[PDB]
Amino acid sequence: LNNHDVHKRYQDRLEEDVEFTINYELPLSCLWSTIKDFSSDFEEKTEAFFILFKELLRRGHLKLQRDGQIIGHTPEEWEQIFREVWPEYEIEPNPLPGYAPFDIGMWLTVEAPAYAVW
Amino acid sequence: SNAMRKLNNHDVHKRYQDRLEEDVEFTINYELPLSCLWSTIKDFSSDFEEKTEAFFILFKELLRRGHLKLQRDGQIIGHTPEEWEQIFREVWPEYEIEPNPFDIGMWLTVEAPAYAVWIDPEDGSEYW
Repeated sequence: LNNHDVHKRYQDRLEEDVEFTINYELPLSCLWSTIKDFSSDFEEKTEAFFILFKELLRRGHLKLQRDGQIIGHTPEEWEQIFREVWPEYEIEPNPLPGYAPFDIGMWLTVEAPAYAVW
Repeated sequence: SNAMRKLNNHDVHKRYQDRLEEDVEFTINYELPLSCLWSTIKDFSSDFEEKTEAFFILFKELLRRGHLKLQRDGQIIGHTPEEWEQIFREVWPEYEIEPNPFDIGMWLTVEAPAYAVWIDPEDGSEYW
């Protein structure tokens, strides 16, 4: 059964999310923000993120770059590239205790394999 | 309350009016952080001043309609939409991207005067 249920539940809202977001120039951190209400569970959110990310790549306005140069990949490859380095947890604690953690929004803003460009 | 800034930006203000509701609709729906309000207006113009003016119109309308409230250190501070605009304008970056990869999105994430709290239209619980 794995994650099939989660995929089914996300596919119920995919078209809605795409028709809202396809309209804007959103960085990946902002796509993450748009699916955060899907679930409180990090792995479920991660699954929703990738479903929306691949679909936006498929439609063609979302392109990705690193170091100012556009990089070409299939939606499937992009998903494999981001999963390979995806944070183990939604937050990483500050090595100085009690200080602000690093979150997945931040990771997508400064430690991602690639960045949205138009 | 720079009347002179208002004079100079009247035209951008008028042009932004025709996408305001759509942008309001979008940001209310997903309860987006201020850094994503900036991303929402990005496509409006390639110009930094024009984008900044769009940002503040959207920001103020959300505050004015009571959808958005702003918090610092885990507590909401009460200001009028105009007061909050001035607080943000006073410290607003000079460039969309810091000269030399720091940008306005990042500033709105980690060094903003305050941070978004979304008030549910139905019965009024808060999303932090």
